Amino acid sequence: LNSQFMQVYETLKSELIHDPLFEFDDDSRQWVERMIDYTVPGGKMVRGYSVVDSYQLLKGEELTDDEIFLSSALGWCIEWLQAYFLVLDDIMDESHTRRGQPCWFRLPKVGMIAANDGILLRNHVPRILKKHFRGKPYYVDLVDLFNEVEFQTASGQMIDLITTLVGEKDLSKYSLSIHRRIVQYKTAYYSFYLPVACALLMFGEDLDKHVEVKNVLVEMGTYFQVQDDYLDCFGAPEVIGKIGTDIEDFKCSWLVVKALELANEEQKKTLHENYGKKDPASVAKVKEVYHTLNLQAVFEDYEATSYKKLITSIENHPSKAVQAVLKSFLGKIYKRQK
Amino acid sequence: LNSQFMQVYETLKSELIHDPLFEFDDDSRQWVERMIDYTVPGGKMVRGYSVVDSYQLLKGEELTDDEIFLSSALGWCIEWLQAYFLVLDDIMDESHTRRGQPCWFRLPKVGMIAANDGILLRNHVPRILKKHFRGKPYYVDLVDLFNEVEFQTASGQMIDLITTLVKDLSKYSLSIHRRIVQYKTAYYSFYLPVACALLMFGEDLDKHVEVKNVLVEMGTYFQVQDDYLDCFGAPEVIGKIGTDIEDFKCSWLVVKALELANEEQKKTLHENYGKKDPASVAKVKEVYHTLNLQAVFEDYEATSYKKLITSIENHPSKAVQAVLKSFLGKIYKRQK
Repeated sequence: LNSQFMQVYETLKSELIHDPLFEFDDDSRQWVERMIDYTVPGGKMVRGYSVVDSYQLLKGEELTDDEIFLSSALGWCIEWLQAYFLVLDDIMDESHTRRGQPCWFRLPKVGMIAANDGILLRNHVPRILKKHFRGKPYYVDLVDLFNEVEFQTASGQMIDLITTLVGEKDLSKYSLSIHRRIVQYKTAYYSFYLPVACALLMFGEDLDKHVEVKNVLVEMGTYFQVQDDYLDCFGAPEVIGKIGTDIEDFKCSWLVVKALELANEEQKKTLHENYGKKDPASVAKVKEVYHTLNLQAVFEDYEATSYKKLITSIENHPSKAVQAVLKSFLGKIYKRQK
Repeated sequence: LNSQFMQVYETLKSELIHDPLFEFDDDSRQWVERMIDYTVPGGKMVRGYSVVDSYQLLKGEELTDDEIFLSSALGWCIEWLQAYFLVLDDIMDESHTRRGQPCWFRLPKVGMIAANDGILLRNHVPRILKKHFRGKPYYVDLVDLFNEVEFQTASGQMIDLITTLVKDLSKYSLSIHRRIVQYKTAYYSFYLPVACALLMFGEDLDKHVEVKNVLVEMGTYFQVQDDYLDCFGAPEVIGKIGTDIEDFKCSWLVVKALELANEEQKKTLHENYGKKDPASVAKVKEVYHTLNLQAVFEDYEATSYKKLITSIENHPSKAVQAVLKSFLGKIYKRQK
């Protein structure tokens, strides 16, 4: 159902740039169409896809043309929402590239106009919801759902920024609790809960009755980001497709907060003196501390322990349909190498 | 009701920093509370308060404490929404001060974090709506209303940005100016507050396209007045020195000048519009004076007022006429 998913993108984009709520001309229609094409469909679309996959698993049989369109539409709302956050994040972080191209705000003719473009993208989400879902009994739930997850994501970004940018760098500002809070609100609600929540609402379910599903997905999304933190330092560049810079970038990574928790006082001193320095020798001393502390084994331990909990929680769920949704998510990330 | 209005702000801000949807701690609660106080309540609050006034005028009687709270809360949603756009506008335009203080993004401990704070402010609007209106039969209409007007406003800002920033004056035109002021300002400044009051009053907005058209027209007129005052208004009254000519703004003045200018006049405008040089700024104003744009604005004002007064007095509802006449009287022949 890939070609169709992409076809749904083309239809939604075409609808957006002929939106009756706004008086377009040639230049403004061109501006938005190009902005959408640049910022929205350039990724792997895993979150988007997941709506269609999860919905298929809920039904148990093949989808109608309408179910494929509707599930893909919600998938795209998620991708639109992510694109908006990423456009702004690139601005705040002074990034240079994303998805193999200059960041939107880096183009000569875009500049800080990118900030309002990101805002436009966010507003595209209710336009899509209104066009195709306004007659559904669960319309209000979808609208509330997207606002709430957007709120949680913004709040997660907020604590990430103030933890890692406000004031002096001070590695003691970092901790496991803060790391969890950041990862949970910033990524886990929109990446893992949102897709399944979309599928559930479309299936006719009541989210008030699926808190269990939400809690598992949040846990899973937390595990997912720990894996990412780990891979940034220990994954092979030939496999993960980048050279990690979390150490240089003074990131609140699971690795540094774990190391801080395990270190003695010379190691803690080494960390404080070398973490966040763009220097290859300082980076090496950090990685050396991680090796000495055996962080690989600690992570393998965490991963083994997290997997069993998730599996246990999933199997304990009364719905077999839900289990198949959850196990599919757990399966796409467990022991991944990128 | 002014004192109750500010009390509502305190209640709303308190709810927002104890929101069970987010896991606040002391640091993040202090961050958000300070950010709200800095960015939201520092203005004149005309738009926010106009929801309370409008609802009052619809009712034709004293308000209950609940009506005072609900209409203020909607008023504050509008001020929160505006505050979010202004935080972002300051960043994009690289401004230095606003409301008598450095722009939020200019503070050394804030910087570009201001961008995500603006986003947080936007997300506070549905938090407020849901907390206080979830059980109202017009809840979905409120949420849709705010989403729609946010969309229009961001689209208006979009054409404002691309018209001015991406260079010749020939691209400027009367219809582009209309589109900019309509979408960027008129819907959130004039329609939105009345739409809020109407929904609270039990009305169906599908039945009020006429109210919408009038308010959008009134908002367009408001912006033209604003463009006029930027160049011809008294700084001693306006409280600033206009720089629209320097800023290369698609002002109503410049597009009217272009509509009327000869080849000599047009070449001068093309030569000097958008120059910081006070010599070039004064060259533009002289053209404006030669074409008698004062009398042209005077004619547009008198014509606009008569049309608006006419549409208002045709309205089937005398309570709605009171709402509309109050907005008109708030802006007619204003000097700032």
